[PDB]
Amino acid sequence: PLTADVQQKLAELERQSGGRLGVALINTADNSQILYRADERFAMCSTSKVMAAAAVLKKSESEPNLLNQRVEIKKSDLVNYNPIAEKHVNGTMSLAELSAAALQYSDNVAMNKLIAHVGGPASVTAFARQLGDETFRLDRTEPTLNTAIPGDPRDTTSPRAMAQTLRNLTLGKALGDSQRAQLVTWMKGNTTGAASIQAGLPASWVVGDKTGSGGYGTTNDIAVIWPKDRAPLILVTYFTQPQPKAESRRDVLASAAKIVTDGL
Repeated sequence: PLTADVQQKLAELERQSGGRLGVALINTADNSQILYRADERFAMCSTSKVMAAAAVLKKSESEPNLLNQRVEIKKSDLVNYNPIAEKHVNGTMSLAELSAAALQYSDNVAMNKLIAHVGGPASVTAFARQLGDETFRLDRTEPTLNTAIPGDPRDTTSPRAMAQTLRNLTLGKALGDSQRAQLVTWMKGNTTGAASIQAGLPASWVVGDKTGSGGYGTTNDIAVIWPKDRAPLILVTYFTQPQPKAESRRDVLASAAKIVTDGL
């Protein structure tokens, strides 16, 4: 935990931001958590790509290769945002190249290839289950899993659920030592995440995160944080709005992060 005014400031942030806000922070220094609306369901949008690349990483631990297995990219595979796979159409990408592209560039084509390889949404969910996450559910594919319609449980998780699941994956032992590091390597290389959580933390703090955008102004970010001379933090910030066509609010997440790391 922290103080009585974090919740007041969070609710202030929420009300003034014109939406709905979910937060879960874990401080590995003392296993204190800050939790705002952290038991309500939020639409993961591209944050779900962490569960995909990680579900594969686990498989690599019982398939001495796998991560180099090449995967065909086809013209019919293409969806709105594919910054990487567009360069290997009629070619191949290994599962590592795909995970890499999905995590660091939010490559929607990549994401679908990850879902495909692990047997579809339900088997990504079953992966979260075996990690002790009984909340995460992935139900659809790129691009539809980002609809983020209010009331709709599909492709949601809770901030508590995902902060803990993320802690296990990136810091704990949900993965092998070398898979864990690899997941950390990919997150730390994310290209897209600067205006979000990271904008709310001391400039000198080191961030590996995955943002997520979607319908209804849904702006999300999930992050592992290594301050110099501290123990690391898990911070999960979900935010969504009422207008179907609202613009993203990356700064609401940064503001969230400044609030829940004040005094650290």
